Amino acid sequence: SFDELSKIIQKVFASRKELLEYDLQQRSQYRALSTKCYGCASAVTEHCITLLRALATNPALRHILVSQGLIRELFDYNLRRGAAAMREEVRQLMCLLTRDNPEATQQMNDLIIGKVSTALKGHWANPDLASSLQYEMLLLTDSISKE
Amino acid sequence: SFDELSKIIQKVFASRKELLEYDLQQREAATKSSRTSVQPTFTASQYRALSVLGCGHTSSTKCYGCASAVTEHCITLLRALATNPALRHILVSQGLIRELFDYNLRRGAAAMREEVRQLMCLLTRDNPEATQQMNDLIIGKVSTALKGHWANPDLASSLQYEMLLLTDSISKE
Repeated sequence: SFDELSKIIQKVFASRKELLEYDLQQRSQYRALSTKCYGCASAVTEHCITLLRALATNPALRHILVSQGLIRELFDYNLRRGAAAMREEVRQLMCLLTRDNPEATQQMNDLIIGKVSTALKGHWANPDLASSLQYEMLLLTDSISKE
Repeated sequence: SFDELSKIIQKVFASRKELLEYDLQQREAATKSSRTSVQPTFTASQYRALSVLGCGHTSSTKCYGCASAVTEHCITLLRALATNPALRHILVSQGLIRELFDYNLRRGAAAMREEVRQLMCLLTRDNPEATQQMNDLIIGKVSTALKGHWANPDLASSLQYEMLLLTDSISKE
Protein backbone atom coordinates (compact mmCIF):
# COMPACT_ATOMS: atom_id res chain seq x y z
CA SER A 1 0.00 0.00 0.00
CA PHE A 2 2.82 2.41 0.83
CA ASP A 3 4.52 1.69 -2.49
CA GLU A 4 1.29 2.31 -4.41
CA LEU A 5 0.68 5.56 -2.53
CA SER A 6 4.24 6.72 -3.19
CA LYS A 7 3.90 6.01 -6.92
CA ILE A 8 0.59 7.88 -7.07
CA ILE A 9 2.08 10.83 -5.18
CA GLN A 10 5.06 10.96 -7.54
CA LYS A 11 2.78 10.95 -10.58
CA VAL A 12 0.59 13.68 -9.09
CA PHE A 13 3.65 15.80 -8.28
CA ALA A 14 4.96 15.39 -11.83
CA SER A 15 1.59 16.42 -13.29
CA ARG A 16 1.38 19.45 -10.99
CA LYS A 17 4.91 20.49 -11.93
CA GLU A 18 4.10 20.22 -15.64
CA LEU A 19 0.92 22.27 -15.22
CA LEU A 20 2.76 24.94 -13.23
CA GLU A 21 5.50 25.11 -15.87
CA TYR A 22 2.91 25.51 -18.63
CA ASP A 23 1.09 28.24 -16.70
CA LEU A 24 4.36 30.09 -16.03
CA GLN A 25 5.29 29.85 -19.71
CA GLN A 26 1.88 31.26 -20.63
CA ARG A 27 2.40 34.13 -18.19
CA SER A 28 19.82 33.17 -6.90
CA GLN A 29 16.38 34.73 -7.27
CA TYR A 30 15.95 33.00 -10.64
CA ARG A 31 16.74 29.68 -8.96
CA ALA A 32 14.16 30.49 -6.28
CA LEU A 33 11.55 31.15 -8.98
CA SER A 34 7.49 16.11 5.54
CA THR A 35 7.54 17.50 9.08
CA LYS A 36 6.09 14.35 10.66
CA CYS A 37 8.78 12.18 9.08
CA TYR A 38 10.10 9.69 11.62
CA GLY A 39 12.87 8.62 9.26
CA CYS A 40 13.96 12.22 8.72
CA ALA A 41 14.08 12.84 12.47
CA SER A 42 16.09 9.65 12.95
CA ALA A 43 18.55 10.73 10.27
CA VAL A 44 18.85 14.13 11.94
CA THR A 45 19.57 12.37 15.23
CA GLU A 46 22.22 10.16 13.65
CA HIS A 47 23.91 13.15 12.01
CA CYS A 48 23.80 15.04 15.31
CA ILE A 49 25.39 12.07 17.06
CA THR A 50 28.18 11.96 14.48
CA LEU A 51 28.76 15.70 14.73
CA LEU A 52 28.87 15.57 18.52
CA ARG A 53 31.33 12.68 18.39
CA ALA A 54 33.50 14.79 16.11
CA LEU A 55 33.27 17.95 18.21
CA ALA A 56 34.19 15.94 21.31
CA THR A 57 37.88 15.99 20.33
CA ASN A 58 38.50 19.61 21.36
CA PRO A 59 38.96 19.25 25.14
CA ALA A 60 37.66 22.77 25.71
CA LEU A 61 34.65 21.93 23.57
CA ARG A 62 34.30 18.77 25.65
CA HIS A 63 34.16 20.78 28.86
CA ILE A 64 31.70 23.21 27.29
CA LEU A 65 29.41 20.39 26.15
CA VAL A 66 29.60 18.72 29.56
CA SER A 67 28.56 22.05 31.03
CA GLN A 68 25.65 22.00 28.58
CA GLY A 69 24.64 18.76 30.30
CA LEU A 70 24.32 16.69 27.15
CA ILE A 71 25.25 13.58 29.13
CA ARG A 72 21.86 13.41 30.84
CA GLU A 73 20.01 13.91 27.56
CA LEU A 74 22.05 11.23 25.82
CA PHE A 75 21.54 8.71 28.62
CA ASP A 76 17.84 9.48 28.94
CA TYR A 77 16.58 9.57 25.35
CA ASN A 78 19.06 8.44 22.69
CA LEU A 79 20.73 5.72 24.77
CA ARG A 80 18.38 2.87 23.85
CA ARG A 81 16.46 3.92 20.72
CA GLY A 82 18.04 3.74 17.28
CA ALA A 83 20.07 1.15 15.45
CA ALA A 84 22.71 -1.06 17.03
CA ALA A 85 25.48 0.86 15.31
CA MET A 86 23.89 4.02 16.66
CA ARG A 87 23.96 2.42 20.10
CA GLU A 88 27.67 1.61 19.85
CA GLU A 89 28.45 5.10 18.57
CA VAL A 90 26.48 6.64 21.43
CA ARG A 91 28.35 4.49 23.94
CA GLN A 92 31.63 5.64 22.42
CA LEU A 93 30.50 9.27 22.55
CA MET A 94 29.49 8.97 26.18
CA CYS A 95 32.85 7.42 27.00
CA LEU A 96 34.70 10.20 25.20
CA LEU A 97 32.62 12.88 26.90
CA THR A 98 33.88 11.50 30.22
CA ARG A 99 37.46 11.30 28.98
CA ASP A 100 39.07 13.00 31.97
CA ASN A 101 36.28 14.96 33.67
CA PRO A 102 36.15 13.51 37.21
CA GLU A 103 32.87 15.28 37.97
CA ALA A 104 31.33 13.93 34.77
CA THR A 105 32.56 10.44 35.57
CA GLN A 106 31.00 10.71 39.02
CA GLN A 107 27.70 11.90 37.54
CA MET A 108 27.56 9.10 34.98
CA ASN A 109 28.46 6.47 37.56
CA ASP A 110 25.76 7.91 39.81
CA LEU A 111 23.13 7.67 37.08
CA ILE A 112 24.09 4.10 36.20
CA ILE A 113 24.18 2.99 39.84
CA GLY A 114 20.83 4.62 40.53
CA LYS A 115 19.15 2.90 37.61
CA VAL A 116 20.68 -0.45 38.55
CA SER A 117 19.64 -0.17 42.20
CA THR A 118 16.12 0.92 41.28
CA ALA A 119 15.84 -2.14 39.06
CA LEU A 120 17.29 -4.42 41.74
CA LYS A 121 14.72 -3.23 44.28
CA GLY A 122 11.94 -5.04 42.42
CA HIS A 123 14.19 -7.80 41.14
CA TRP A 124 12.24 -10.51 42.97
CA ALA A 125 9.07 -9.06 41.44
CA ASN A 126 9.75 -8.37 37.77
CA PRO A 127 11.87 -10.42 35.33
CA ASP A 128 11.47 -7.65 32.75
CA LEU A 129 13.15 -5.28 35.21
CA ALA A 130 16.24 -7.47 35.07
CA SER A 131 15.79 -7.76 31.30
CA SER A 132 15.88 -3.98 30.74
CA LEU A 133 19.31 -3.34 32.27
CA GLN A 134 21.49 -4.63 29.42
CA TYR A 135 22.27 -1.26 27.85
CA GLU A 136 23.47 0.28 31.11
CA MET A 137 25.75 -2.67 31.80
CA LEU A 138 27.17 -2.50 28.28
CA LEU A 139 27.83 1.21 28.76
CA LEU A 140 29.63 0.54 32.04
CA THR A 141 31.72 -2.20 30.45
CA ASP A 142 32.67 0.11 27.60
CA SER A 143 33.61 2.88 30.02
CA ILE A 144 35.80 0.51 32.03
CA SER A 145 37.42 -0.73 28.82
CA LYS A 146 38.88 2.68 27.90
CA GLU A 147 41.73 3.28 30.34
CA SER B 1 17.21 -34.54 21.28
CA PHE B 2 14.63 -34.59 24.07
CA ASP B 3 12.58 -37.18 22.21
CA GLU B 4 15.58 -39.44 21.61
CA LEU B 5 16.69 -39.15 25.23
CA SER B 6 13.16 -39.91 26.43
CA LYS B 7 12.99 -43.05 24.29
CA ILE B 8 16.38 -44.20 25.56
CA ILE B 9 15.38 -43.51 29.16
CA GLN B 10 12.13 -45.44 28.76
CA LYS B 11 13.96 -48.44 27.32
CA VAL B 12 16.53 -48.29 30.12
CA PHE B 13 13.80 -48.15 32.76
CA ALA B 14 12.07 -51.14 31.20
CA SER B 15 15.30 -53.15 31.13
CA ARG B 16 16.10 -52.25 34.74
CA LYS B 17 12.61 -53.28 35.80
CA GLU B 18 12.92 -56.64 34.04
CA LEU B 19 16.32 -57.31 35.58
CA LEU B 20 15.05 -56.40 39.04
CA GLU B 21 12.07 -58.70 38.54
CA TYR B 22 14.29 -61.62 37.54
CA ASP B 23 16.67 -61.05 40.44
CA LEU B 24 13.80 -60.77 42.92
CA GLN B 25 12.23 -63.94 41.55
CA GLN B 26 15.51 -65.80 41.94
CA ARG B 27 15.97 -64.47 45.48
CA GLU B 28 12.42 -65.43 46.44
CA ALA B 29 12.92 -68.90 44.97
CA ALA B 30 16.13 -69.31 46.97
CA THR B 31 14.36 -68.19 50.14
CA LYS B 32 11.54 -70.66 49.45
CA SER B 33 14.05 -73.49 49.00
CA SER B 34 15.46 -72.68 52.43
CA ARG B 35 13.19 -74.67 54.74
CA THR B 36 14.43 -72.79 57.81
CA SER B 37 13.50 -69.52 56.11
CA VAL B 38 9.85 -68.94 57.02
CA GLN B 39 7.74 -67.35 54.31
CA PRO B 40 6.84 -63.80 55.40
CA THR B 41 3.20 -63.09 54.67
CA PHE B 42 2.77 -59.45 53.72
CA THR B 43 -0.12 -57.16 54.56
CA ALA B 44 -1.75 -55.56 51.54
CA SER B 45 -0.03 -52.21 52.10
CA GLN B 46 3.28 -53.97 52.73
CA TYR B 47 2.83 -56.05 49.58
CA ARG B 48 2.09 -52.97 47.48
CA ALA B 49 5.07 -51.10 48.92
CA LEU B 50 7.48 -54.00 48.44
CA SER B 51 6.01 -54.66 45.00
CA VAL B 52 7.74 -53.28 41.91
CA LEU B 53 4.46 -51.48 41.24
CA GLY B 54 5.61 -48.36 43.10
CA CYS B 55 8.59 -47.51 40.89
CA GLY B 56 7.58 -45.14 38.08
CA HIS B 57 4.92 -42.77 39.42
CA THR B 58 6.78 -39.44 39.70
CA SER B 59 8.33 -36.69 37.60
CA SER B 60 11.72 -35.12 38.22
CA THR B 61 12.29 -33.30 41.49
CA LYS B 62 13.44 -30.10 39.76
CA CYS B 63 10.90 -30.58 36.97
CA TYR B 64 9.81 -27.08 36.00
CA GLY B 65 6.77 -28.54 34.27
CA CYS B 66 5.85 -30.56 37.34
CA ALA B 67 6.21 -27.49 39.54
CA SER B 68 4.04 -25.51 37.13
CA ALA B 69 1.37 -28.21 37.23
CA VAL B 70 1.50 -28.18 41.03
CA THR B 71 1.05 -24.42 40.98
CA GLU B 72 -1.91 -24.63 38.59
CA HIS B 73 -3.61 -27.25 40.74
CA CYS B 74 -2.98 -25.11 43.81
CA ILE B 75 -4.52 -22.11 42.06
CA THR B 76 -7.63 -24.12 41.19
CA LEU B 77 -7.92 -25.45 44.74
CA LEU B 78 -7.56 -21.99 46.27
CA ARG B 79 -10.13 -20.57 43.86
CA ALA B 80 -12.52 -23.28 45.00
CA LEU B 81 -11.78 -22.88 48.71
CA ALA B 82 -12.39 -19.14 48.44
CA THR B 83 -16.15 -19.78 48.22
CA ASN B 84 -16.75 -20.02 51.98
CA PRO B 85 -16.84 -16.41 53.24
CA ALA B 86 -15.18 -17.40 56.51
CA LEU B 87 -12.54 -19.26 54.51
CA ARG B 88 -12.09 -16.08 52.46
CA HIS B 89 -11.52 -14.03 55.61
CA ILE B 90 -9.07 -16.61 56.95
CA LEU B 91 -7.12 -16.68 53.68
CA VAL B 92 -6.98 -12.89 53.57
CA SER B 93 -5.61 -13.04 57.09
CA GLN B 94 -2.99 -15.42 55.70
CA GLY B 95 -2.21 -12.61 53.25
CA LEU B 96 -2.32 -14.62 50.04
CA ILE B 97 -3.07 -11.52 47.95
CA ARG B 98 0.48 -10.20 48.18
CA GLU B 99 1.98 -13.51 47.07
CA LEU B 100 -0.54 -13.88 44.26
CA PHE B 101 0.14 -10.41 42.86
CA ASP B 102 3.89 -10.77 43.40
CA TYR B 103 4.57 -14.15 41.78
CA ASN B 104 1.62 -15.85 40.08
CA LEU B 105 0.09 -12.70 38.59
CA ARG B 106 2.00 -12.60 35.29
CA ARG B 107 3.59 -16.02 34.70
CA GLY B 108 1.74 -19.03 33.33
CA ALA B 109 -0.57 -19.46 30.38
CA ALA B 110 -3.32 -17.02 29.44
CA ALA B 111 -6.00 -19.20 31.02
CA MET B 112 -3.92 -19.34 34.19
CA ARG B 113 -3.66 -15.55 34.16
CA GLU B 114 -7.41 -15.15 33.74
CA GLU B 115 -8.10 -17.62 36.54
CA VAL B 116 -5.64 -15.82 38.80
CA ARG B 117 -7.35 -12.51 38.06
CA GLN B 118 -10.73 -14.05 38.84
CA LEU B 119 -9.44 -15.48 42.12
CA MET B 120 -7.90 -12.15 43.09
CA CYS B 121 -11.18 -10.37 42.39
CA LEU B 122 -13.12 -12.96 44.38
CA LEU B 123 -10.76 -12.69 47.36
CA THR B 124 -11.64 -9.00 47.76
CA ARG B 125 -15.34 -9.63 47.19
CA ASP B 126 -16.48 -7.66 50.23
CA ASN B 127 -13.38 -7.21 52.39
CA PRO B 128 -12.93 -3.42 52.51
CA GLU B 129 -9.47 -3.68 54.05
CA ALA B 130 -8.35 -6.22 51.45
CA THR B 131 -9.74 -4.10 48.63
CA GLN B 132 -7.85 -1.11 50.01
CA GLN B 133 -4.64 -3.14 50.20
CA MET B 134 -4.96 -4.42 46.63
CA ASN B 135 -5.80 -0.97 45.28
CA ASP B 136 -2.83 0.44 47.16
CA LEU B 137 -0.50 -2.15 45.64
CA ILE B 138 -1.81 -1.52 42.13
CA ILE B 139 -1.62 2.26 42.45
CA GLY B 140 1.88 2.05 43.87
CA LYS B 141 3.11 -0.08 41.00
CA VAL B 142 1.46 2.22 38.47
CA SER B 143 2.93 5.37 40.00
CA THR B 144 6.38 3.79 40.27
CA ALA B 145 6.19 2.98 36.57
CA LEU B 146 4.91 6.46 35.71
CA LYS B 147 7.81 8.13 37.52
CA GLY B 148 10.26 6.90 34.89
CA HIS B 149 7.69 6.94 32.11
CA TRP B 150 9.51 9.64 30.14
CA ALA B 151 12.61 7.43 30.10
CA ASN B 152 11.54 3.79 29.82
CA PRO B 153 9.24 2.55 27.05
CA ASP B 154 9.54 -0.89 28.65
CA LEU B 155 8.03 0.60 31.81
CA ALA B 156 4.88 1.42 29.86
CA SER B 157 5.15 -1.99 28.19
CA SER B 158 5.06 -3.78 31.57
CA LEU B 159 1.78 -2.56 33.06
CA GLN B 160 -0.80 -4.46 31.01
CA TYR B 161 -1.51 -7.16 33.60
CA GLU B 162 -2.15 -4.68 36.41
CA MET B 163 -4.54 -2.65 34.27
CA LEU B 164 -6.41 -5.79 33.21
CA LEU B 165 -6.72 -6.82 36.85
CA LEU B 166 -8.07 -3.41 37.81
CA THR B 167 -10.58 -3.52 34.96
CA ASP B 168 -11.73 -6.97 36.03
CA SER B 169 -12.06 -5.82 39.64
CA ILE B 170 -14.20 -2.88 38.57
CA SER B 171 -16.23 -5.23 36.37
CA LYS B 172 -17.63 -7.34 39.23
CA GLU B 173 -20.08 -5.08 41.06
